[PDB]
Amino acid sequence: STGSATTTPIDSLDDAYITPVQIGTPAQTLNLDFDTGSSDLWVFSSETTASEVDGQTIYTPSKSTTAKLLSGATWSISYGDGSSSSGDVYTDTVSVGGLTVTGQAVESAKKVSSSFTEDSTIDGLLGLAFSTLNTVSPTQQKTFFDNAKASLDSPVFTADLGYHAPGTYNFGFIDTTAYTGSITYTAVSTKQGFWEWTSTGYAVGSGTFKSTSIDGIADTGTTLLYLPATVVSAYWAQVSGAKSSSSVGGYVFPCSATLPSFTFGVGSARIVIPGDYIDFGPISTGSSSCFGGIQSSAGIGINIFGDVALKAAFVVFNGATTPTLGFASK
Repeated sequence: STGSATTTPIDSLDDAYITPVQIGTPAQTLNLDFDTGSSDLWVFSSETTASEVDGQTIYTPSKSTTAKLLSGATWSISYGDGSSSSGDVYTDTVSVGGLTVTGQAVESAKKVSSSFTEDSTIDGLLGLAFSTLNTVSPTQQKTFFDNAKASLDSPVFTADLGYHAPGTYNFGFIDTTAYTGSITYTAVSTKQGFWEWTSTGYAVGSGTFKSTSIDGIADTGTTLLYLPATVVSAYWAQVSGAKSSSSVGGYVFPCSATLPSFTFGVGSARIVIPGDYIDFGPISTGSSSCFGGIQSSAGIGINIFGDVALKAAFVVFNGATTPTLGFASK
């Protein structure tokens, strides 16, 4: 089997991407944030505290003839941005772009933190990291991809995120029309539960490539590119007036600037992030200070190849017995 679903930016900045997902019988379609950095499929629901729902579409398990309470199971997750959610668990039928999994754990939120409530466009998350990170207790549950894998034509999914435009998540096949050149594959460590790999270096604009190993994660659920302070300083030093602002929380730059591109290495191959992809717009409405799309990871503990990086490539998440990642230009 295969599936194919369009993923759409939630706003004019590409802050995140939503993909329609069918849950239950009859189908209830929710728009979920596919997140290769986490491993829980959770949704706003009829159980979510009413004051914490503000425009999201909810899953109502009592209206699904295929929903079953997973007795005793609870979940609770906290994300790198400080947001969080928690609740109980049902199993139900879940379909993405025509690919159906029966018995998928659907984690129903009883509580969500303010940032989730405040984002009316995201009805929940669909985790695509390794199932070892799933938070369901006392019996850990499998991701949608893990459950679908054996049925797929090939044990892979691909992320093709758009810049200010829709893109595609495919399951079970590699669309050879969706990228240019060849796909370069690179080793993955699953030891932390992430799609963790080592970039071979970087360049800023038309500058020379610096060969250096940068370990980080391919994370569709993180907006920006978080890299070591040395790399980020080298990037922003090429932008007149850019500075790191403690009050704003990262590098800012004059909105009048034209940003240089940023290149990262995948083996001997190179992915070029155009400068425009690094502009996240005014720090507050009407400001002429703009927020940078490349930021330091120094306070995180891990480098994160988020959407800024991934949307410059066609990315293969290869879930073969030994997982690997593939990157192509597009």
